[PDB]
Amino acid sequence: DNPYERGPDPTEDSIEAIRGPFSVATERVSSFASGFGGGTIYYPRETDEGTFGAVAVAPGFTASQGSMSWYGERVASQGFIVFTIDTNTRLDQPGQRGRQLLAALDYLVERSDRKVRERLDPNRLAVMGHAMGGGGSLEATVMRPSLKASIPLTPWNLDKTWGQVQVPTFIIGAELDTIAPVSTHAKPFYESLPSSLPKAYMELDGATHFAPNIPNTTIAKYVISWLKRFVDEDTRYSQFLCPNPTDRAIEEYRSTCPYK
Ligand SMILES: [Ca+2]
Ligand SMILES: [Ca+2]
Ligand SMILES: [Ca+2]
Repeated sequence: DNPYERGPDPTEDSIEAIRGPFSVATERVSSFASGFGGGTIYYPRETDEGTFGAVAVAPGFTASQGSMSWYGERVASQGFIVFTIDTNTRLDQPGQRGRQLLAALDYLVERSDRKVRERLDPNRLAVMGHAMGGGGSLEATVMRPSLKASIPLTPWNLDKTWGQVQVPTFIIGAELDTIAPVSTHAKPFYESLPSSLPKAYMELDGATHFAPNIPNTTIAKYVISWLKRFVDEDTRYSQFLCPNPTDRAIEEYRSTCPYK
């Protein structure tokens, strides 16, 4: 058996749910934390199924953790520790955001409150972020190839080459994005990721740049599935990723299914 499986067997409704099987508590981390601007940790309360993997979540240029706060309970309740962080400054660039995502994960492993630490599997970590924070998700995987998953949301980065990434990466784009256009950011990132890498591109039909800051069942259900598959190695969730999703909200989905 897979020792990392958590919660009951999934359905399309269970990954679409506003609330998963686990109840959620929070721990606040002040900006005096080393290497990033603090944040909020969301974690599952029930301990009887074992420890959980974690994902650090970055906001974009000009923004703060509040723009990302809806991922907190919705994703943690599925069986994850979720760390929505603030950056050192609102003007930090993607490389900097990448370093701060890693500093946030290292805080979780090394210095977080006992309540979080006792629930955390330090071996199974992921990154996610919006816009320049999504560019930071990419940056982080080059900086630390041992990460289990990466989800750049409407990502922004001047660096278009990602041929060395080894971390399973799920890029979500917004069709009508004028700030980080899919034509000049999301799509060239996806095309540059190795063809041998477990990866997926999902473009949201008619969506604007700020769609990742607005609760979105299409985003949520496949974010949860991606994290389950790669942070937990949970092949119960392969069914939602392969074959490719056909939801009406999706303008395009491409992938490197199967994920062996
Ligand atoms: Ca700090
Ligand atoms: Ca590069
Ligand atoms: Ca369209």
